[PDB]
Amino acid sequence: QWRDDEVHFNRTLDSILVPRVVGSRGHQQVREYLVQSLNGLGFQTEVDEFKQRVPVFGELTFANVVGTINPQAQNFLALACHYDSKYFPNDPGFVGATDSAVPCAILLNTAKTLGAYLQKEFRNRSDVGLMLIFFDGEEAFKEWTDADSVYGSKHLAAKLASKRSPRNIDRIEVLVLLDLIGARNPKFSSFYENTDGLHSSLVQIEKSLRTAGQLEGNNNMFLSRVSGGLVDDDHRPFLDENVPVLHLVATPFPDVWHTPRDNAANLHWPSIRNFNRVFRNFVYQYLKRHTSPVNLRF
Ligand SMILES: *[C@@H]1O[C@H](CO)[C@@H](O[C@@H]2O[C@H](CO)[C@@H](O)[C@H](O)[C@H]2NC(C)=O)[C@H](O)[C@H]1NC(C)=O
Ligand SMILES: COc1ccc(NC(=S)NCCCn2ccnc2)cc1OC
Ligand SMILES: [Zn+2]
Repeated sequence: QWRDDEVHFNRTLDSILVPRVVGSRGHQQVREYLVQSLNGLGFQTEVDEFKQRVPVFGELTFANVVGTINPQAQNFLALACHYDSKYFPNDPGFVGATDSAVPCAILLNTAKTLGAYLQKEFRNRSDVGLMLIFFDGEEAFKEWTDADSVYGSKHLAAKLASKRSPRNIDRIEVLVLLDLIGARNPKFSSFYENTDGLHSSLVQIEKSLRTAGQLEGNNNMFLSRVSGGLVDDDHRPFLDENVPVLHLVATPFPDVWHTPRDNAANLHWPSIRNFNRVFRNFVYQYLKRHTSPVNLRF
């Protein structure tokens, strides 16, 4: 029943798909664009801004952007991406199309396509709300290590853990983190036993949409298997606080990952479209079905 809005998606992606290393002009423009976009989609918007010294550049100002609908709800579904792009000395024009402009565009477009629900009937409840989290400073400035990585996520997890209104971080039922989406024929495996039921939901929704003739082409992206390895990402500081994670990161990685080829020209629209159809229904169904607190901390 939920229709595509590809005009919105495209125009959103165009607005984000600019060089946006933390501290750059493009990063500032994207931050402002995210905040404006969230406000216009009906979210209560907050920015978690902070300074931190990193390799190469010294002190930089980071800002996570968080939008919430039903901020006084008991629990939250949280959907996330990173909005910074990776600094490359020899590639100042790097735009990280899959990493993670498309992921961020997907979250905003999910909010757009379900707007008739999110901005109306969904507001009339106290059991669940929706959080969209745009992490800053996911990328290493010199070399990915536990230290040089995920600066925004580290800060936001600490912030959410340090507040009570139970701890704010504890009201997050699951962190659904989208990364490395946009390439052709992506494959998503379940990383964690505790969110396998949610993964199974994605699989079932994709099967159902295919049977209804609603998917483009012949690939299925949601695999019914547990992945044998893990991908380090923005959810690490949330694991550290026992938050359940559904990690929607394609493996294998896009061919273009961390190369000058991670651009608009190498995106695969039919895959993006299929992702959006499954994902928007997954989010709607999670919210629609919710009654009691979902407790996947096991
Ligand atoms: C959203 O953007 C994509 C990418 O530019 C558009 O897909 C292109 O559409 C034109 C017209 O059909 C084709 O000639 C190109 O081959 C497509 N390019 C790619 C990379 O797929 C799509 O049309 C846009 N959607 C809307 C609604 O404007
Ligand atoms: C080249 O293929 C891979 C390379 C590395 C890893 N493993 C990890 S733990 N990477 C951390 C990625 C952090 N990140 C996310 C977005 N931008 C940076 C897995 C790969 O294939 C499964
Ligand atoms: Zn990256």
